[PDB]
Amino acid sequence: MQTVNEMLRRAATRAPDHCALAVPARGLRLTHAELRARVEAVAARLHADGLRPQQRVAVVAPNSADVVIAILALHRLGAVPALLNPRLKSAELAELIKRGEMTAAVIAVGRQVADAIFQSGSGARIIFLGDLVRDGEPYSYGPPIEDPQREPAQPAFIFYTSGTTGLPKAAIIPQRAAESRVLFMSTQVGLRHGRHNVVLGLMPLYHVVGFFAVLVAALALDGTYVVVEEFRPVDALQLVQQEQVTSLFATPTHLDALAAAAAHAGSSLKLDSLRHVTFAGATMPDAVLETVHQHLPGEKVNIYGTTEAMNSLYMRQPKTGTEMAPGFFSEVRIVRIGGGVDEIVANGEEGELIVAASDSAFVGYLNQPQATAEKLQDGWYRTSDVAVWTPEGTVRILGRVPDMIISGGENIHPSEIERVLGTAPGVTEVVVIGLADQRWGQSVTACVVPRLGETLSADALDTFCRSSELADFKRPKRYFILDQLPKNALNKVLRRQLVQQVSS
Amino acid sequence: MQTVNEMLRRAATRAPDHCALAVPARGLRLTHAELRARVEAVAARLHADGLRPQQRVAVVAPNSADVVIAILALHRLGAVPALLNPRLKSAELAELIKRGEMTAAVIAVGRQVADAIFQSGSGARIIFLGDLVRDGEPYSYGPPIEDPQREPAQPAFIFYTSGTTGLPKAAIIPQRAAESRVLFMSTQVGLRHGRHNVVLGLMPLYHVVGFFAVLVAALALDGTYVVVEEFRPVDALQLVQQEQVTSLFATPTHLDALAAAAAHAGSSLKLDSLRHVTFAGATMPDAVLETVHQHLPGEKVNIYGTTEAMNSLYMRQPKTGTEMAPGFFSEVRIVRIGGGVDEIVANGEEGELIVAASDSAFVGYLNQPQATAEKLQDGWYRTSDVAVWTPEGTVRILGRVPDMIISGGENIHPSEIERVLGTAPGVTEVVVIGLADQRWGQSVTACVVPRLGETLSADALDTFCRSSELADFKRPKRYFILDQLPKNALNKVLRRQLVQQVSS
Ligand SMILES: O=C(O)c1ccc(Cl)cc1
Ligand SMILES: O=C(O)c1ccc(Cl)cc1
Repeated sequence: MQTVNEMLRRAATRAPDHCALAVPARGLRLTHAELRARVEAVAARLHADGLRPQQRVAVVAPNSADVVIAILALHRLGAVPALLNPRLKSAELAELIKRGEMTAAVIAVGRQVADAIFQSGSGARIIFLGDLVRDGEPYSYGPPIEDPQREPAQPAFIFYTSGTTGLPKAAIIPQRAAESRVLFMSTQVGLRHGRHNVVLGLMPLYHVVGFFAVLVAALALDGTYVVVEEFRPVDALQLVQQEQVTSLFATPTHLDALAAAAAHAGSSLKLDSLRHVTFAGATMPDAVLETVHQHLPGEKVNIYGTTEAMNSLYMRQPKTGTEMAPGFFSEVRIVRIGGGVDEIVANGEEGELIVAASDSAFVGYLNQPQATAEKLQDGWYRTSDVAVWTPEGTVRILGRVPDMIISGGENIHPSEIERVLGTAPGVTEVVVIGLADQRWGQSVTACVVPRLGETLSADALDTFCRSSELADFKRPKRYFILDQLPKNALNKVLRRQLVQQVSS
Repeated sequence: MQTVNEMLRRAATRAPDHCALAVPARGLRLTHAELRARVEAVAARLHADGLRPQQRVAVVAPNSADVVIAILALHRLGAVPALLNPRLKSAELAELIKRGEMTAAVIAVGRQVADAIFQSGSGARIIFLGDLVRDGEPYSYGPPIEDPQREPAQPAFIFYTSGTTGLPKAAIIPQRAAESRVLFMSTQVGLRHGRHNVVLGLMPLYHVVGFFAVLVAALALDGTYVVVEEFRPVDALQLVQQEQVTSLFATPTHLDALAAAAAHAGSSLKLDSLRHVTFAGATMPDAVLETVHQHLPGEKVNIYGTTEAMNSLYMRQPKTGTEMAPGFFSEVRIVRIGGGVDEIVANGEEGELIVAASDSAFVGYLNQPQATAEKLQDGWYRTSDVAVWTPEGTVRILGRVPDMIISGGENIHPSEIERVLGTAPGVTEVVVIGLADQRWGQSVTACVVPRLGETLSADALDTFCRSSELADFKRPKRYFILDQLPKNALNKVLRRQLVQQVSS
């Protein structure tokens, strides 16, 4: 295998004096040889404080040069970084660090997060990020340390994933998973080795795409990673010109902003250097996509993946954000929902997407054997996504199994109804849920938020739906117009709490 | 890891009804699902005849659909194919099959080769290729067989390499080596996954490039491999148009022919679909390269590699065939000649190119522990090539360590002098060797073959050399004009026998 550290170490030998990491707003520039030395120093400093291999260290920080240095330093040492979204609630972050028996936690949030975990009964050395490294410049003591032996199945990094239940599950990513979690950006997306590679880091480092597909890939290809502490669409496009960005990987939301900005700021900004615009577009509306083809340069590549298996499907120059086909490393099936992994659907029926659990796959959820059992079955990973095989021989992602509504025999996907109702005039936000019914089985219900100052009516929305493409059985039976939808801290609809709020 | 079989098996699930293998002259077309079934049938047939995993089977055949089927069948079974050049002498092929204690040998050469090995005292079941599979159509009996467990360090394939000594050494290629032996065609050369991939198979299957970089890559990327039984330049260009070839990998000699043909047959042939023209150009003269840029389409990529480690250096759009830089998977050093692996040269001095021995590296030479010891040292593979670091921070390949001449302090590379003298009028072939001298140390000597009917003189060639770029000390001290140069069967100059022939 080739580990993260080993990928970066090799790169460092090939391109020691080439720009590795840049914060152009902060004026910070680090070469491959320079970054490595800082990684080596922070590692040996963390080791001098008694940190050992296989020990789990939580990392809670927004994107920065220093957090990259820290995460890679922790990895070079032998420790296992557990990367956590800083936008999570203080109590949630504290519980997950307790849950995971972490040795220490590297933090660059407020003092309230530090207090919360300090008084949670955890046993985790609070390490402030600025104590370890600040503005690329590390605080370092002790001699150069040893590079420990790494085994393929051995834990390397921990990333968190939002299950149906409650608290995020901690997916353990083995050493051998790094290569294919990087190289799909080459085989699917078309990146190649070379110092031409300039990669805009719009994706958070706590997410696997942000880490493997963007940071590590950028470095492993002997290119440069452009740090972004905070996203702003016109600023991001300026960095594209100013830094000669070759590829960007971003969410549907960023790309909506970025393409709209690429309209207001037209041929003022030169975006020619950008050759790859990549995204997870399963939940990207057809309008945003159309906007992206019209107004943004470079090859557009839609990417389907999960924290647990990384990349499973893709599409070059996509006409629709839902339909994709498996690429290199991947093997996929669609099976009857709730059935065994060998129960392939009638090739027109709907079922759960499962993907082979090989090199890139996680080795389980930390301290959650039951959840692991529901997800890793007989060499397959269960996505929990509903899909169908199309006439063109491709896979169309319909929605999540837990979000699926069934109203009297016919399966119904709220994401479809949400896209239609979201185009209705005066609608700013819509979630469709199924209320319990003992006649239809489940009654499809729309919960709709009006635009500022506007009023909606159940009648007008029904009339709108009746004009749309929706088959009769899919039309909502009931509407609730709401001031707001209850959402967690980060930052999605609670389809359990809403259903309860809809009753009493 | 991801083995050859496992790469091809996965591809088969992703693109079962897509064209996998084509012999357009013979009208033969095989899809991924179809090829796999034939691979499965020939495997189970070979197993029904008592062949077991880890058993070594020699394969001696020119390129064909059937030999691809056979090699992959043998691999799917668990056996270890030992791929041997059919142009080798009967006695040499027989000795190497004895040397390697092969269980059986799959042959599609004359009866003389079959007789030779039959009466060599080997113990190897002579299997004619047409007994196993003919025109894609297999001869099959027995039930479907088991897929055996494969370990990373375990032997998978054996390829032969021409050492300095005599008989070709048998390099053992481990299971874990296949991925990076394929994926460098993505990271360095820029191939991506997709059914657009149409790959012209001009490289012999007995060579690692021909096998991993061309055949396996073509299939593993869900593309098509275009079989060629016999190379002809105008015919090869026709297949480029007719089959919409996206990439070709070929020798300097093919590319000389192909580009010259691309002149005589001009805009008659559409070569637009061709996007990658790849080659090992270390020994490609500057004229052929110039010709290749002027007259052939697609991105030109120079590739340096060895049977033992696969890809170690490369160059996009090369201006010179000698200068290259390491890509993904690779780590390289230049060390003092004959010294330890940690003896880096003064970054302007000449030394031996060594490359890190990692995943892609061979695990030794079969039944040759001494040779293995000279080549795998402390985690590095010794190329036996002399190189220097250039001002631009790249590696310039100068020539082979065994071919190096030293004439009174100054190191001299016969390949340089050969390129100059090869441009001299009336020269059809030139080899420069160093004769033993106890005053200069070694005396540089040119052995030169005149063009048909032409006469050369030592004086005229000396005058030509004196007009050229050659520094005074590099000029040959003596000339031997010869009717022919003694060459082995396949098909290179014997720098030991010539030196002897030059004396008495
Ligand atoms: O979590 C995701 O959405 C995700 C994870 C991995 C990939 Cl490659 C793409 C998307
Ligand atoms: O043997 C060779 O010349 C050779 C082997 C491997 C590569 Cl990638 C390139 C060239």
